[PDB]
Amino acid sequence: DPNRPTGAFMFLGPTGVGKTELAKALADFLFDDERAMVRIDMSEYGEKHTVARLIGAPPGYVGYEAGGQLTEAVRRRPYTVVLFD
Amino acid sequence: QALQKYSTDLTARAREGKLDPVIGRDNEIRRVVQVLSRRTKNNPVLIGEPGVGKTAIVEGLAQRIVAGDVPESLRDKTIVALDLGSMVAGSKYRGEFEERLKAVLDDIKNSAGQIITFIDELHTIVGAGAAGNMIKPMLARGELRLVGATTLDEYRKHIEKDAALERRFQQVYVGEPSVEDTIGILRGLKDRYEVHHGVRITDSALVAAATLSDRYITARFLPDKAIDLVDEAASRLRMEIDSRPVEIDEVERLVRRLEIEEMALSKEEDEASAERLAKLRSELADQKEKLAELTTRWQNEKNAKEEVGPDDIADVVSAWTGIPAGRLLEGETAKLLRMEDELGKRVIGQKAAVTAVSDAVRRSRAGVSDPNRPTGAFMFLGPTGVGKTELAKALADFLFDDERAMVRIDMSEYGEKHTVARLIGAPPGYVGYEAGGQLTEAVRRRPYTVVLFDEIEKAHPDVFDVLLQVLDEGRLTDGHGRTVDFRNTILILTSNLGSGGSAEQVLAAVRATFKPEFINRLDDVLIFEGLNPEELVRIVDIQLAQLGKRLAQRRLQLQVSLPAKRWLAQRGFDPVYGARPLRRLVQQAIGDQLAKMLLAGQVHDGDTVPVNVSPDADSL
Amino acid sequence: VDIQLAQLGKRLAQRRLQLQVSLPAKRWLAQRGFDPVYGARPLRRLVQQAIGDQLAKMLLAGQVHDGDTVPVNVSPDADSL
Amino acid sequence: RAREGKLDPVIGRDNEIRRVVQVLSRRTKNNPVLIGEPGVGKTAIVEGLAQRIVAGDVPESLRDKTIVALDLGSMVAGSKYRGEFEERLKAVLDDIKNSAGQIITFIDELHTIVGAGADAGNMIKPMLARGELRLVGATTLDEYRKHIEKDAALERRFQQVYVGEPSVEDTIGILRGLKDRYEVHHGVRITDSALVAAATLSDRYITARFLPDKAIDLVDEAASRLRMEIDSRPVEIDEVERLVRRLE
Amino acid sequence: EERLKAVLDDIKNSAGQIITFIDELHTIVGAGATAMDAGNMIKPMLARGELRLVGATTLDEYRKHIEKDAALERRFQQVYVG
Ligand SMILES: Nc1ncnc2c1ncn2[C@@H]1O[C@H](COP(=O)(O)OP(=O)(O)OP(O)(O)=S)[C@@H](O)[C@H]1O
Ligand SMILES: Nc1ncnc2c1ncn2[C@@H]1O[C@H](COP(=O)(O)OP(=O)(O)OP(O)(O)=S)[C@@H](O)[C@H]1O
Ligand SMILES: Nc1ncnc2c1ncn2[C@@H]1O[C@H](COP(=O)(O)OP(=O)(O)OP(O)(O)=S)[C@@H](O)[C@H]1O
Ligand SMILES: Nc1ncnc2c1ncn2[C@@H]1O[C@H](COP(=O)(O)OP(=O)(O)OP(O)(O)=S)[C@@H](O)[C@H]1O
Repeated sequence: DPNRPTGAFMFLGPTGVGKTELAKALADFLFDDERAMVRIDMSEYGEKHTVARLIGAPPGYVGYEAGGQLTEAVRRRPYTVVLFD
Repeated sequence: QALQKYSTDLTARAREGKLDPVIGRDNEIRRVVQVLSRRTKNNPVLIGEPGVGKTAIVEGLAQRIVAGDVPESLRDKTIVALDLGSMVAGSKYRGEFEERLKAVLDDIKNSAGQIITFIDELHTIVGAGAAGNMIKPMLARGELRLVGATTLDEYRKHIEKDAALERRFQQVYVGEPSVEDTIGILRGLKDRYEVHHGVRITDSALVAAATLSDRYITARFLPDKAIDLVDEAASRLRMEIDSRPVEIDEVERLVRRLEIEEMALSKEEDEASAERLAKLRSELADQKEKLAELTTRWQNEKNAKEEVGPDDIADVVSAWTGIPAGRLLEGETAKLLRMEDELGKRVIGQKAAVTAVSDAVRRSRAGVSDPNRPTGAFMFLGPTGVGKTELAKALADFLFDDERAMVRIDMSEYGEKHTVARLIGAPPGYVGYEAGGQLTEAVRRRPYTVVLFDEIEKAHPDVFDVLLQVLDEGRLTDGHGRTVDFRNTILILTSNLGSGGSAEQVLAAVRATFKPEFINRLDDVLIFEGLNPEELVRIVDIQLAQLGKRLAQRRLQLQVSLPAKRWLAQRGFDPVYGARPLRRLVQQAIGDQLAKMLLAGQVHDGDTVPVNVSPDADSL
Repeated sequence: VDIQLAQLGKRLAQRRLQLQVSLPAKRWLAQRGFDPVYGARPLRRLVQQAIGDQLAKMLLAGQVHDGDTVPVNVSPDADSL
Repeated sequence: RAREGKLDPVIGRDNEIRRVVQVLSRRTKNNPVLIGEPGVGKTAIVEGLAQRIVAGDVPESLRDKTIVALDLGSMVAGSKYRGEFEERLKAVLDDIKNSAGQIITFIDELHTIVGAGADAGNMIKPMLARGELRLVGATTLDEYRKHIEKDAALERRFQQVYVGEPSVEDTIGILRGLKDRYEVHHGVRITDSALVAAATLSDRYITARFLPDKAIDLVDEAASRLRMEIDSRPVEIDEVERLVRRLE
Repeated sequence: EERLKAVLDDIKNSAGQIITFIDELHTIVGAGATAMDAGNMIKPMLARGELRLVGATTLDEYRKHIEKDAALERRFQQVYVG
């Protein structure tokens, strides 16, 4: 489908099985360096007002030129895999 | 002539070999060229994070044109580089800056297709008026070539706000090279630093200065975060091959200073300092000995280095960043084998935990532990007052020689969700934003410290999920977006879980209070035992020595009897409160009588009071 | 276990100290850390604690200097280098 | 200033000064920046290096070089017109480059270099990365990450030098060296048993401030008070008289 | 900055006589803003003790305005008035 991510799905299960090594292995053979994966952790986003952490803050506030954290990585060079820890 | 006046040539500089070799990066140079020789929109702009090489690419294009390695319509172009600073200077009248810009633009127009205007820090054109906008008409006519270079974020901070401009440029992405390409660039740049100084540079050095500045300095980018080590090691070696090498230039300046001290301290008409002089002489002599020995060894080496080897780079990586990554110069390897007996001078028993704490330090000095994970992170737990916080302070002193130099946070205050922003900073645009985090901003600089979380189970089980990505991955991101790395710290968690069960209750309570994916990340989860009646005499003498050192500021050293020590280690023992009862007993028994005897005269300074056993109390 | 040992060799190939592990050794390892409640991380923990501990004990006590290859073998309980 | 003997003796801190030297004497990007908490001694290091040059302990690449103390405040003094400040700074930069490296510009409180604009403190960015002007700067630890680290294009041209605070044993020596400069200004004498106490005592009572600075104040205040007592009557004979002349 | 430099120069030209006195000196921090430049031009002269500057501020506008500037608090000695 041309209007949807090229793939978006979830795996889950017990710990120490490989549900992270699998994503790392995937990012390693498409970009040839494992550093080229966007990895954000959803354990720091336990508050409501942390939605503006990966979106940026509105104009006229303190942290404004800093831009987002998830959007500013996919705006420039969108081809990666984004991991939602 | 205005071009002769304001800007400065670049090809003229390239012709005289004033620029450096530009090894690699041919793809981007070809891309620049094919964008530069297009029909419309012939304005490339270089975009990338600082240090990756962006002026280097224009220097390379200059070398290429001068040598003659370009396609047809790029022969003898004479790249020119503007200078807005000198353009707006002394133009204190109303129509001068725009006039000078007019003259420059006309002189660029007259040359049909030769000149290539080149602006570095392109973003500095958006202002410059009081203007700086009399360029959109020209770009609309393709008259200007305007090769430009800026960084990734000043772009959207000063240009993307003016999308009438951002249309007229084509972005070229400049990603940082890998370690191989870094080795390549260094293998070509070596020759010029070998000439500036007078030293030799092995190839193992050009390998290390890239593979090392990639694991440690995680804040800059490859092509220069790897050159700076070499350019420092060269200068250090030059200094050494000149007047006396270092490690003699320290003991000389130290022996001299100790001498200047002792030859003016002796003439103190006092008795208090008479014991502060009976040690200065001792250490001055013990260092004179070492200076003599080393200066003699210098003769053996001179009769029986001259290039920056592979470990001078490591010495620079250690002087920077504080992290010790050296070669274990034969004096440390003795400390690393006496580690256990040196800790045992401050902690007693719990050897099953001492062996585990210590083994994870030699395991990283020998370069055997995993390079992307903390240096070792494990949790202590056991009954109260047993040693499980004294051990962390004894370990943080064996490594830095000052107990106060560990980052320590008390987890008995992080009792709610929102108190996580206490150690991570605040999200963008809020009250405390210029202050950053509290755990972060002390491990973002000097990342060799030791992290201590007391009473981890007193927290709220959502602080536990920051340490998830702290452990077993070694990094976390504060509010500002920066990513600090914990790949060299030693995390330590203390607790008091169970405290009543032999060995099953503690594990059951741990499994009930923590997550499996949290107990699975740590190294061994040690258990402390609990002191035995035998193991308290070795604490009694410790406490008495400490107290004597305290009341040694008035020369009032005690003189304790062996029956006294045995009574003292038999009275306070109860096996439910650990070893604090012993301290309170020492106070209540000795210090009270001593303080009542001290301020009631009769124990004036310079005295040595003995203590001895009376039937129940112990009289002085 | 094979992937772990290969990565470990590639790591301590920076001092040219290639290793030599036996099939009974790899079987002893793959049998030791298996418990089906934590997954595979206990394997990395055991690898470190059982090999790297001894190796780093010796490496700074001389006798295992660069350019060398030390073999491992199963002993009754541990596996001596 | 260091030639005429106008600077205080600098003691210890060998490693910091040797690293300042071996950074200040490289091919490109030869400009250090001292960093660390306020009070631990960061202008003391530059003054020590200057006295060291005047004496001649420095290597050949630095023998006979003068250190000039740039003053950014006195440059924006009168510059109300649209280009005068840029003209001034350009003349200064051209004159620095006109010499052959016989000058080492030293900017104190360099976090103030970001402004001056209204495109300022930015025309220095080319000459920095080439090593023309040798810059020695020193700002505290937390205005760095507030004004400089926000501008990763400019903080790339700086090599950080961390300056940790000394210990009690070292502070004792620093005081042993500095005593004879207060012994003169105040007409008094200072006892070594007091120099040890002003450093052991000011390490468990005043925790809001850092080392030597929080240990030199005690010595200086004690001497000034003793001189006051020397001139007039002693204390506890002065207040008893002041309140008596009031109860009357 | 011109006026500030003039006043500082005329304080320095005197033989250490003048004893300046800034009442409620918690207003000296952001003297002239635009980018930190002004109000800390006196920071080199405080250390050498050229100008004396006895000042006085309330107890909770000293940790709301100054203590946030730990580099400048260092040059001041506190006299607690109970
Ligand atoms: N099938 C597997 N393939 C590759 N590596 C594996 C596999 N199973 C386990 N591992 C390794 O064991 C560790 C498990 O890594 P992870 O994938 O993060 O664990 P996990 O399965 O994600 O469990 P959690 O919930 O994330 S703690 C890593 O060191 C992996 O390399
Ligand atoms: N391919 C290369 N060949 C030779 N030197 C290089 C190469 N890439 C980078 N360098 C060096 O690395 C440094 C990069 O300098 P510049 O490219 O001018 O800085 P930049 O990459 O433009 O980023 P900024 O924003 O200008 S600091 C210089 O010392 C270059 O000589
Ligand atoms: N093995 C020991 N060796 C030396 N001193 C010890 C030892 N165990 C306890 N102490 C003394 O006990 C005090 C420190 O006890 P801690 O271990 O810090 O208490 P704790 O282990 O943190 O237990 P809790 O539950 O955290 S109060 C100091 O006075 C030490 O001198
Ligand atoms: N190594 C040293 N030897 C002698 N005196 C020293 C030494 N270090 C510091 N001092 C003295 O202690 C004081 C420290 O003041 P400075 O170092 O000039 O201030 P600072 O350390 O630069 O802090 P900031 O950041 O400038 S506010 C001065 O009186 C110095 O003379």
